[PDB]
Amino acid sequence: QHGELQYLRQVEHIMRCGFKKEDRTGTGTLSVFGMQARYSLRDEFPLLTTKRVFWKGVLEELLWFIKGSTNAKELSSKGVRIWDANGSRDFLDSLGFSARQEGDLGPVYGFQWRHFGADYKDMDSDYSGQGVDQLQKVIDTIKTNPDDRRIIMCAWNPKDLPLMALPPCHALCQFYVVNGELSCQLYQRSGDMGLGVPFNIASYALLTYMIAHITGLQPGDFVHTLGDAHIYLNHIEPLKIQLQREPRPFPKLRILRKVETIDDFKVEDFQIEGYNPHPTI
Amino acid sequence: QHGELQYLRQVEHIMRCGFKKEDRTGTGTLSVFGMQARYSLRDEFPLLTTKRVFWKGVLEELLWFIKGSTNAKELSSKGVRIWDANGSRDFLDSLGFSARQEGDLGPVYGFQWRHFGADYKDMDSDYSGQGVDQLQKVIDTIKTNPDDRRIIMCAWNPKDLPLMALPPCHALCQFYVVNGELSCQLYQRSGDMGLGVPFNIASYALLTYMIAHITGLQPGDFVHTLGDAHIYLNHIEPLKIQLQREPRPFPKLRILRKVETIDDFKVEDFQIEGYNPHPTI
Ligand SMILES: Cc1nc(=O)c2cc(CN(C)c3ccc(C(=O)N[C@@H](CCC(=O)O)C(=O)O)s3)ccc2[nH]1
Ligand SMILES: Cc1nc(=O)c2cc(CN(C)c3ccc(C(=O)N[C@@H](CCC(=O)O)C(=O)O)s3)ccc2[nH]1
Ligand SMILES: O=c1ccn([C@H]2C[C@H](O)[C@@H](COP(=O)(O)O)O2)c(=O)[nH]1
Ligand SMILES: O=c1ccn([C@H]2C[C@H](O)[C@@H](COP(=O)(O)O)O2)c(=O)[nH]1
Repeated sequence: QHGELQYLRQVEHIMRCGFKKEDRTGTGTLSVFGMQARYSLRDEFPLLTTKRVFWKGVLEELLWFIKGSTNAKELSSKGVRIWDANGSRDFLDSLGFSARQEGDLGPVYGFQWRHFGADYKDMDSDYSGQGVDQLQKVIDTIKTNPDDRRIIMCAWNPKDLPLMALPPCHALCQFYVVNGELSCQLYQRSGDMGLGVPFNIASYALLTYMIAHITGLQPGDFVHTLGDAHIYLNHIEPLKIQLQREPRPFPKLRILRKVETIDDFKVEDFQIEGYNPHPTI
Repeated sequence: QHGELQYLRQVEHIMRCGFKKEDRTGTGTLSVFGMQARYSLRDEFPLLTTKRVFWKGVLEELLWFIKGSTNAKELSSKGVRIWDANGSRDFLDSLGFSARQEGDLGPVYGFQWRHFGADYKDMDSDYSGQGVDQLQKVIDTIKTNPDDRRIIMCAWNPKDLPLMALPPCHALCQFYVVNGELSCQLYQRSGDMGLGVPFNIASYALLTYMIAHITGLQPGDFVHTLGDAHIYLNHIEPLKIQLQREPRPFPKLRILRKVETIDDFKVEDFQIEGYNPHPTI
């Protein structure tokens, strides 16, 4: 019945039927290919309870995406340092970007969502009016023709791939509308069930809530589709303890004011109610 | 359990729990959002048996994709009329392509696989060395680094969308490797369960077999993920008759010769074995 049981079953499935694989760095993982879960967004927000999810991070990262920013320093100054390692001088130099400034992640998510097709110079350049604004295109389509089957937002850009500090995990997401409800399916090519995935679920569940607010629709379902679903070997024991835990009722997300555009959203507009996560592992 | 039961249950689920939504054609559909199925490619080929599928069509269409052709007449000259209507004078005029010559479908599938990012002129143009050859990249990645989690081939191009006579249904596909087996996951944003889906399943299964042959691996699984899965109202009755029939064993696909490249593949290299379907409806 509870939505979190689906995630727990997926983690259990990988431990149960996964194959021993390897990484880019070489650490070792248990992996399964092709998984799908469906989380209900009706009167509840999917922020996992068996293990704490960095809420401030998902909120600040998404507002940073919408802003169209590719500067990691703009997210770091907000207290969210999850992209700092990829924007460092050392990492950018190992990829061959020496003339590039520090913090410049290349044409990642934000740039693809707002300026698809545009030529990328640097993080400080003005890209207004350049490229295809997929985000606004999504919102407008939901407002004009909700039955459309092409309401898609793609971050996977083969042409811009060599320039990105890190290739997109969330390659593509599609929206759907029935009975005044807004659903969303995410295609995640690679997902770490131990840390990344629970953060990813929350992020896109928030995106769906945001767009539903602007279009006057109600949040429906969130279909999470995975490509390479893995669990790192050094996390087998902690996750074993997490599987034994009983899920607490999912919290509730509340938007405190009526906003017209997606750009007008602020941290103060969001309120999480009833989030009681289990201790640390 | 037979692999075709997954497809049949999916059709049953859409008639039972689906929603009466609308279409761009305005013909009316029964729709569901977010489905997934897994078809084993180990010593068998997922060519549906409860209804005869046009094998010549899926074979000729795929070699047409690989060739990079966007000329519908180039496919028609082989007895495969599947894209004739999309390339006809009346259809091209209605979309606003009055200057385009017959058969010019625009930057469709084949162009996106071989020349992503290239500026399209027309079907009789030379695009050699232009764009990103995604197909070649996938093959080279599987050979030199099989554990990679970015083995993706994307046909969804927001920039080229308004130029396409036929919008991409199979928007993205990913490849995966374990135990010397190649698996593929396809993200179909829109799929007509009555006609298109059975054809699409065979198409990418064949592609997996093709790439697996060149890379020296064995065909693994074909994961089919759907977005807007639908059934047209006029297809309800003939599908009710298909649900009644019992699945016969899947045929086997045999590659008659050792081919080095994806471009060296020809029709004479393939032969379907043991295909005994039910009378076409
Ligand atoms: C091996 C590996 N697995 C991952 O899932 C992963 C994910 C990201 C990006 N991502 C989408 C993240 C989600 C959550 C995060 C995290 O760092 N949570 C911490 C906060 C760290 C800080 O405050 O600096 C936490 O849970 O406390 S990071 C970057 C490297 C990775 N590396
Ligand atoms: C409403 C609609 N649904 C679809 O799925 C669809 C698919 C295509 C492209 N496609 C993926 C197709 C696969 C097979 C096909 C077909 O017409 N088969 C015929 C033979 C005609 C020929 O000789 O080419 C048959 O089964 O009799 S059409 C074109 C228009 C569509 N229109
Ligand atoms: O939002 C994100 C970002 C990263 N990762 C994890 C998944 C992989 O373990 C790793 C990225 O490695 P590649 O898939 O790019 O090889 O980071 C996620 O799960 N979610
Ligand atoms: O490979 C294909 C090509 C087309 N279609 C069908 C299903 C859709 O109903 C239709 C395309 O219409 P849109 O989804 O683009 O609106 O063609 C498929 O199912 N598979």
